[PDB]
Amino acid sequence: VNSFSGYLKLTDNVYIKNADIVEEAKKVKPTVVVNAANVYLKHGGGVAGALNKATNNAMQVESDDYIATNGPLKVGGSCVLSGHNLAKHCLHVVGPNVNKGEDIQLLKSAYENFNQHEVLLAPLLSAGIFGADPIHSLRVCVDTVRTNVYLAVFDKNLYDKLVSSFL
Ligand SMILES: C[C@H]1CCC(=O)N1Nc1ncnc2[nH]c3cc(F)ccc3c12
Ligand SMILES: [Cl-]
Repeated sequence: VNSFSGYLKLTDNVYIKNADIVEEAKKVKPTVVVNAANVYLKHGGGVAGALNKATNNAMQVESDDYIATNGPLKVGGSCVLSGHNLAKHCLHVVGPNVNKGEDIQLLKSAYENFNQHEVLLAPLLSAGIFGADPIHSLRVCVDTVRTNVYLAVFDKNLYDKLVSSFL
């Protein structure tokens, strides 16, 4: 048992809710919140801008030190950093950005990072400003992640479409 509340169960291990991931994280304080990161950990907008804003820019300060030491992430890759006031840890995962021409095939590799964590609160990778089809992202999530994932979908119209079209 865990404290995630109000989720619809899609599969044995995937759950979904119409929610603002920032407010969800602040309420639950999960072990892991997933950020929709880019390879530079520049948290300017979308989910990343919102998570970073909620940390009062502490996420960005930590991220800049990470990049200065390690260089950029790979598309499809991830790193574990602090969750600050939102979670114990933040798993920064880079899904392909279709608006940059990145290979959508890398979305499966991106979701594989979730399997290193038993339970996660996460957005749909490559959705939103990353330009992929969220219906597709949900399908890849369900067919790739084997650990327990609680998906937060900000947009109510999208949430309803994702549920109603789910196979
Ligand atoms: C990933 C895409 C897929 C459909 C959707 O709603 N997306 N975004 C979110 N998903 C969950 N929580 C969020 N909080 C946010 C705060 C922001 F400033 C901007 C975006 C989000 C957001
Ligand atoms: Cl977004």
